Amino acid sequence: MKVANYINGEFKEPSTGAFQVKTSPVDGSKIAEVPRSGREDAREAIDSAFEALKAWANIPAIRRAEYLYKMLEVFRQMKEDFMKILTVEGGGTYRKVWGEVVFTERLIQNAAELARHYQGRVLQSDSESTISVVFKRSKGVVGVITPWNYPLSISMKKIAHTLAVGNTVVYKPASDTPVTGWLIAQMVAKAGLPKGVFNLVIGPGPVVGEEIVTHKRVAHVTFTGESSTGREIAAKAAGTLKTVTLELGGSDPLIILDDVDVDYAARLAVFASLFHQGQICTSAKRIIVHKAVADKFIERYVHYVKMLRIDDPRKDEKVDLGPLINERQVALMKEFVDDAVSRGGRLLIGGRSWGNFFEPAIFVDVDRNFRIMREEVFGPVRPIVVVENDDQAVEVANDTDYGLSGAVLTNNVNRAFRIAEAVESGMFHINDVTFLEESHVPFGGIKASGVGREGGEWSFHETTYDRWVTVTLRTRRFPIPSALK
Amino acid sequence: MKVANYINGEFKEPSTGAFQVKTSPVDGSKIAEVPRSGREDAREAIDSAFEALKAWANIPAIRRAEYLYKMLEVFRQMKEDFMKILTVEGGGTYRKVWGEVVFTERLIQNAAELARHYQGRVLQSDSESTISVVFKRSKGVVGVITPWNYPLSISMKKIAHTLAVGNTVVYKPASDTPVTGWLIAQMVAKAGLPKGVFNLVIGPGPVVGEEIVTHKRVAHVTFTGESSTGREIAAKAAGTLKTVTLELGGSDPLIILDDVDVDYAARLAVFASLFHQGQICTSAKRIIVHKAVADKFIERYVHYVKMLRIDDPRKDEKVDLGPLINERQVALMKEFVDDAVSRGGRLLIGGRSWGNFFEPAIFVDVDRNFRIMREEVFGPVRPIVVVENDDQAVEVANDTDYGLSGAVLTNNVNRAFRIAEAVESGMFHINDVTFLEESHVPFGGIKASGVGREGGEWSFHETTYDRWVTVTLRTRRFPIPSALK
Amino acid sequence: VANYINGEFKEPSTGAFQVKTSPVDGSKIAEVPRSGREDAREAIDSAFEALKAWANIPAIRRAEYLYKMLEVFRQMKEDFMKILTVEGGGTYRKVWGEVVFTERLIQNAAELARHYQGRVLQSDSESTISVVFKRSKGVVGVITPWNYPLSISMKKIAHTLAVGNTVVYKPASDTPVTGWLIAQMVAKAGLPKGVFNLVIGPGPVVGEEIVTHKRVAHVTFTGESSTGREIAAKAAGTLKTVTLELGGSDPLIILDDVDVDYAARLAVFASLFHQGQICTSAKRIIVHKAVADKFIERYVHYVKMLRIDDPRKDEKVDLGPLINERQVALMKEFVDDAVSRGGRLLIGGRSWGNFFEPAIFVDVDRNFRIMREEVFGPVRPIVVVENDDQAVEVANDTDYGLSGAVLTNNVNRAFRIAEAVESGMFHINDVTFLEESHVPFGGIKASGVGREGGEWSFHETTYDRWVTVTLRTRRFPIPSAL
Amino acid sequence: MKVANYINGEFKEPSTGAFQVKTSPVDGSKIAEVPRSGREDAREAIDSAFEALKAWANIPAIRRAEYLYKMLEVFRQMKEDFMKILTVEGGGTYRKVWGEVVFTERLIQNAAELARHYQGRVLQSDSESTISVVFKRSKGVVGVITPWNYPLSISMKKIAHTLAVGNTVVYKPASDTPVTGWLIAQMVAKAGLPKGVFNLVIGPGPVVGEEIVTHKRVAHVTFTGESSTGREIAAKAAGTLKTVTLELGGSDPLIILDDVDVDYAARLAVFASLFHQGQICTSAKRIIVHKAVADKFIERYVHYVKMLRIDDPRKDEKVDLGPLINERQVALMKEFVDDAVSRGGRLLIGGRSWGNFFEPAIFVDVDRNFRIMREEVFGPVRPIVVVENDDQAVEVANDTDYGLSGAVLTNNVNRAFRIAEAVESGMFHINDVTFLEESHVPFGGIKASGVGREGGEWSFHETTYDRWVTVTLRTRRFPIPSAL
Ligand SMILES: NC(=O)c1ccc[n+]([C@@H]2O[C@H](COP(=O)([O-])OP(=O)(O)OC[C@H]3O[C@@H](n4cnc5c(N)ncnc54)[C@H](OP(=O)(O)O)[C@@H]3O)[C@@H](O)[C@H]2O)c1
Ligand SMILES: NC(=O)c1ccc[n+]([C@@H]2O[C@H](COP(=O)([O-])OP(=O)(O)OC[C@H]3O[C@@H](n4cnc5c(N)ncnc54)[C@H](OP(=O)(O)O)[C@@H]3O)[C@@H](O)[C@H]2O)c1
Repeated sequence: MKVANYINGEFKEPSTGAFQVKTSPVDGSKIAEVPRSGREDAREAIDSAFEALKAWANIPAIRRAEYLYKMLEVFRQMKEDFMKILTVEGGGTYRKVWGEVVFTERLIQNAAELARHYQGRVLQSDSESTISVVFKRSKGVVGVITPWNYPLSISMKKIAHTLAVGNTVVYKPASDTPVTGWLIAQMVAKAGLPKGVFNLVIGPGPVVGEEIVTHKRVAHVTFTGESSTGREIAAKAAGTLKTVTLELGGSDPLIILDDVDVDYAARLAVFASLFHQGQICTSAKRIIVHKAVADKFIERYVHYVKMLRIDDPRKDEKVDLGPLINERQVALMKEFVDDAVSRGGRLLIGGRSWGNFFEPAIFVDVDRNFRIMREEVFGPVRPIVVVENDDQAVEVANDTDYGLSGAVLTNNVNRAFRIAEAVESGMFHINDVTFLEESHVPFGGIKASGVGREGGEWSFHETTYDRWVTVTLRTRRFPIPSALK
Repeated sequence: MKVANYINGEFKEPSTGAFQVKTSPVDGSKIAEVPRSGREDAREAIDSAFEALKAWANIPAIRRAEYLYKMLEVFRQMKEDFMKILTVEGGGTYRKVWGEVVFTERLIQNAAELARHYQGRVLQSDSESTISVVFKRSKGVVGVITPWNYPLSISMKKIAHTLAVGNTVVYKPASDTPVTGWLIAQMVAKAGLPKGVFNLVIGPGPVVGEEIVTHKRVAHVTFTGESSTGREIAAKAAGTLKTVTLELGGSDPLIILDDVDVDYAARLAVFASLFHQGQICTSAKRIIVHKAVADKFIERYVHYVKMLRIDDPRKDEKVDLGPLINERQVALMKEFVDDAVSRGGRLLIGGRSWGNFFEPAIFVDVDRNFRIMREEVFGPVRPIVVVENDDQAVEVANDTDYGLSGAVLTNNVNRAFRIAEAVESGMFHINDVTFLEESHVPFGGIKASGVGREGGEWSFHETTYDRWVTVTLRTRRFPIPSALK
Repeated sequence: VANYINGEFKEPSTGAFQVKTSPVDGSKIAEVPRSGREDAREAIDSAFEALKAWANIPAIRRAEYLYKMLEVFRQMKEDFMKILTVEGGGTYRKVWGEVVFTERLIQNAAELARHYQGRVLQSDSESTISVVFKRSKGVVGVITPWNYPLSISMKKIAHTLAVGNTVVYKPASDTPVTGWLIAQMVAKAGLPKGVFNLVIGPGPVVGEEIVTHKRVAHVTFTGESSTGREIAAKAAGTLKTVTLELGGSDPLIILDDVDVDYAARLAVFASLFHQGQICTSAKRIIVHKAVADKFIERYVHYVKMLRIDDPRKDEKVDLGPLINERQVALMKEFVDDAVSRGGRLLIGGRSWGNFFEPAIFVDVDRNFRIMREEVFGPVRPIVVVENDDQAVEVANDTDYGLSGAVLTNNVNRAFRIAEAVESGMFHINDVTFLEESHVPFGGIKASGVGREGGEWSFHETTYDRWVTVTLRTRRFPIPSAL
Repeated sequence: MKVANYINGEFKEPSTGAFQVKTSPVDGSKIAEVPRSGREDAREAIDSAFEALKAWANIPAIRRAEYLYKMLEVFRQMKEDFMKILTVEGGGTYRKVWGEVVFTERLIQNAAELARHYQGRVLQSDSESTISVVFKRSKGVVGVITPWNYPLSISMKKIAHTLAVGNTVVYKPASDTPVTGWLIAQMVAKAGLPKGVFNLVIGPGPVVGEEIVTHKRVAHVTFTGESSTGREIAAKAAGTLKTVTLELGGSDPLIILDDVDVDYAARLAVFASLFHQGQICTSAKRIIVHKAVADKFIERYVHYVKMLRIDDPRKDEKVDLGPLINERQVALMKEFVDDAVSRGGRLLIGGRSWGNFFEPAIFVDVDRNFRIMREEVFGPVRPIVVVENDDQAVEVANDTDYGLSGAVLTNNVNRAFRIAEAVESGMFHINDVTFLEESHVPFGGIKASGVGREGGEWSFHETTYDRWVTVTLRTRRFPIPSAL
């Protein structure tokens, strides 16, 4: 299957001539031949975006909204194609790629809905005869760099909202999910957006991504990926004084208190910690349980983990877990497991690997020095930690460099609110999963989980700037030269 | 006179023992002996602010207001001391420092007024039985790094607004204006803020400023200075994934169309372009004139420059201009004049310098390769360009790396608005000077002039983060394990 | 044509019918209900019962129904146009614009439903959480006029539904088939029973029941100011709130530094579109002495180009008839009054059937009826003034205060004049009846209270609810013996 | 001691020449001669206000803020004066009036704080080359009409906030608390406001108030009072199409679930339901408790009600309750106890009354047909209703014509929110008193409890209107005449 870049309105081959084969994580089957673009495909894309910017930003918002609704109609027609690819290229189960596609629809609609309603401000002026307002203005051409785990929805949240509010987009997907990127481009072009407004360039982050980050005609970069990558991207962005949105790692706590429906808490816990093989930035990566319910909770959780069906996600719709994205991740997960075992940890079930599939590894009796407590474990290896009181629940919760999401299960209004207040995270949920997400809410972290927020108006904040503009209606006397009446 | 750091409730001498001497830009006379602090002194300041943070952030906003209102009382009583020191250390005329002092009063008050009123949002949930809201949380320890040209007001806008909304502060004033910084510390202390909440550290930027910028326990740095400096700071800040506010340089365009009162235009142009010796970020640094009034305008502009009185800013109230801040700035103005003469620009007046003083130098017949058209000219050298039409005015206006402020002079509504939305600046003013500033408007630039906004709630946006928080009120079925209903 | 109650088209309990005839030629169009208080009471009761389920589904689900409704409207475009002309007397271009705008209104309501936000506050109390929600008011009365019965009905209806209220709708008696077509659309869109209700009856009966009923929480009204005062007074009884979009007598002010031809072309469209039957019509034209002669000359030149004919005949017809013969008689009274007081009729004034030519007057004074009253028809005065101050004085010399506009290229004159004119809406270098789907539409003085369009429609039909949570116990000041 | 009107910067006697004597609710001793004004007086004030409007509305907000900040200065100096009038004129205890006075300080500061920050909007335009903004404009002269139970704080929340955003004011206090209003005017005048910006007129509501409500040059009326009076005012206001704010009665429910600390619940309940003798719109007027703790709660509640100390509020700072505002109120309360006894209610305590003092009468075993369940009991009579579950609790809670505030005590987050969402009120409070109030939050009710919101920006919403303004920058073509 032949996949190209999308630049300035047309599908074209990389300037470098170089291609690469994308393989399925399921069985290593060849899916598509895809570009390995170089710095100049990037430059061509960026310049294409820059030229298209003036018209795009200056048409009325309602017109951009129409194009997005057009985008939404095409997408609805392309739903199966997207699912099919998210499953086979990305390793997602039916149910996983169903939710991603449903949410993506809601993401695109949301960007459209909001385009006409992003308001500036009329201000009171401290001077007489002065009108003092604030406009919203497009930043310009915006780079969009994304990960492989939820590559469709994460990309569209960035891309659609960026487009809505008058920016042009240069977009480079994760190299592990380039076909999904190509389907996006397909969708954009069947919607008929003007040449240059949206651009796809497939290639390596350190090369294509970096050129995007360091280019002078790029006003802003929005990025989702690892926290180390984020730090380098911020560093490089400083060169041209462009702004950034960094949606980085997470190691989110799921705290269970003792006044819960223990069974329910275990069902929820299993879902939050292990959906998409724990391949989720807002995954319940670290589980924190109250002593009084720990034993029953651990029995039930393991009971339910054991029931998880692992299989070729192409077989049927009821498969619970697919494989990890690549062989490298399986290796990292067996490291995480080994370190725990070696450190005197107790393995309750799983931890085997066959192919790119990894059987969920659940640990108890850990301390703060385990790799699975100090690093983001982006896969199906989870520590359970037992604590004696709420104050201890919060210390374990916050004992991380990360600060993305988090959650607490309880029926006590005070305990819920106190624990919410004390956990150091960008997002928090009382009595739900850690990876709750709506289209228009402010998604983002603190500490090492990143900087800024995305979703609806918050996405608009990121890709626009405030502009103070005034009009003075009465002439005034000026203080210099003091020799004037 | 002897000046000290203010750290953790207490005035103290540098860990390093080292003391520098601060002399007057007016005559070289010794003003005061000031610290030359080290990286050690910065860390002590930072940790103090960290330990004071929790208690300071968690009281109700109305307490924080009461302390700010308290600062306002104290500041009102010191006014003349701030005035004295701005003139004798910064070189500002009476009128200049009077204005800085009045605005600083409004700044302290604006931040106090708004503390209780910085709101979050209650959201419509896409999910049944879900409460979905967004809180405002303070960032934490905020580093405040300021320049020498308007050291009182630029500092206070940052310190007051940052404090109000629940952050703590480590402040490093410009090395050329350390006494102003110390006088601020006096104020804060006289107002009895809790120890550690506010901290002063007088020292070299590349060692004291850098420690602030790279420290772990600092969440945000708000910077005002050169753009080169900004790029540095933004890059080191990336190390700890902290956020920044960069208020960098400007080369703001003053466009004068042909339907104006030409004499008024001149009077405004002079004040805008040359006030405080043109050492103002939002100075009218590049004056752009319609050909139909160019001869008259230039005649008039030069006429009023001639009238500018340059003297000791301590002599009397009616002194138009004082010295530049040091020898280095004079040298720099000399290069600027050299280059422009070297390139065939017609020098109409000024150029004379003695000690730190400098008579304003006006040029015509320039082109876009002149250093005074490509760089920020942070002093009293000013180019005037004649253009033939509105397009041309705009093309020239946007021909710069900077995008801070800007202004157009006309009585025609279409011409004013079409020029306004065509010039690329963070701010813009119609029929007023380029450096309008009210205490609660979004102040800031685009392109190379920086990132973010400061003033009122915009200051608040910079030093807070949004936190999405939810409560789910009905239990749900989860997709895995699919076997289970 | 029938009512729509609790998900059913049904006959009026009174069994009475009345014939709708066409303003264009007097020919019968449809037999429509002539409902009474009982029919209003049933409708009200349906909406009240449907209320709790409809208010409490997520916004995204109400948005879905509206998008569904939007798709149905698109299918019915040519049906809505044909009625707006045959029933309402609108030209092709007039009804097309009404329909396009209605499309955008329906969409706007859907787009905004999910985005109507409350606030989170700083508490002056420690350990206290303090927030504000948005809640539906409940059952909402929607009472409308005949001049733009589609777009006016839908701005109210669509926006009111989106944000969780139920609706009892009552259209003007001169345009009920349009009201009925609306009921059609909602039914084909599949909204839950009771959520939307149509009752076609007389104002002082059906409308008054709606206004005075206990279970109605809010009434949104568009019509004459006298009715607005009736309605507001009767509404007081049950402490329900109202939105009153009332009459206009909008000034169009023309300064001396304008392109006079352009100014004239604009003037004709603003003052005369839909036979002047626009609340935001340029109803009083105000010109600066320095250009008054050429302006009047050009204005007249373009008015005599206007084509008044059967709006059914083709698409380039400029003007149709007035809605009925009372309106023609009243227009005669305005013209007759103006002539009697010594005013100069520049052009026009012929009538026939319900048709009525533009009548243009100059040399008038403030005592002319066409300067004191709303002239909801094609009779228009031009007033010459010597300077800006006088234009403003003349512009403000009215009980009304809906919209208004000034034509000029001088930024100061434009803005100072804007500050000074007393209206809810104002437009610089554009027509007086400027209208977008999401802007705060409404007036001051005698033109009403409140605002419709977008979030403002939501403001009208929601209330703010302050809710708190205290997380620490405290001591209390009584009994002091503790 | 003699009191005057305040019109156009001048303290003047009424046009009628007629005066009246304000006695104390506490012992009946004479307090002041106060005016009985007439329509001519209201008319003069309305005109003064009108004349004063243009200057006041046009100056920049910061200037209005400075005048307010100086009002704050004055009020701070007059604190003890306001306190002692709030007691001798209105019968508040030391603690009640202290709180009203602290809160009033806050309200005035809050008004000043916000004056410069009330923003309009910049809209996206569906047309090309169009600028589209929304301005905030002040309505004009504003009538302010207020009750007697919290005459300082309620008056001042309206007055200051209305003033802050550029309106002018014609203020008429309750005839039972006219001296408080006079002091307000004393304070305005000492702050040096432009003449006619603030006006005080003391007289009967049906004459002075009705004039304010019906006058063509009055733009808006913000009213606090009985719901019935609200209905009258709203009707009369329709004549000139002026807008109103109606802060009417309440009958708030306090719901106590069975998972609480019962003793604390009782302690809270006594404060919420009986503070200022129950003379609070947001008083906990109908108490609703779960069966599993009802016995224990009722005993405890009665225990602390019995401990209450009723006395001359002037004696000292520890008096829990003073008297009702007048003999009429005692009479009404007696009816309420009378009706409850005849309908089969069980009187657990209280009922003794001498002069204007009244001991809190507490009832159980009541039903929905009792007057004290169907009406606002603006005094110290309170029913306690036992329910079997959270459904019944909501059912009883919403069985009113009212819907001002309301509250629930419970440690269960699910029950707490479900209940709050279900109760029909303009304001709700989880685990605090029904009458929580801050300076800047939207205060107001639904149903019979009124229309609109007061407090900070919400006060500003009520006394301003939005103004859509556009600038079009490209000429365009028009559809008539089509021949072109
Ligand atoms: N906060 C959130 O919302 C969120 C959501 C999902 C996932 N995540 C995070 O995403 C991470 C896993 O994704 P990942 O393996 O794809 O992370 P990654 O290795 O950092 O890659 C992210 C993207 O950055 C590109 N990239 C790499 N180096 C670059 C450079 N020097 N300059 C510019 N771009 C560069 C990559 O392109 P290449 O393919 O060429 O490497 C990729 O498209 C996890 O840490 C997870 O927490 C965060
Ligand atoms: N956007 C605005 O609002 C605004 C307003 C006024 C001025 N400005 C700009 O400010 C500039 C003039 O002031 P300036 O010459 O003082 O600017 P600067 O040379 O860049 O230095 C300003 C501050 O940054 C500190 N600094 C220098 N190097 C640093 C480092 N590596 N790390 C941390 N801090 C460091 C300086 O310390 P030392 O003093 O010890 O070197 C000083 O406190 C001009 O560019 C002017 O346009 C901007």
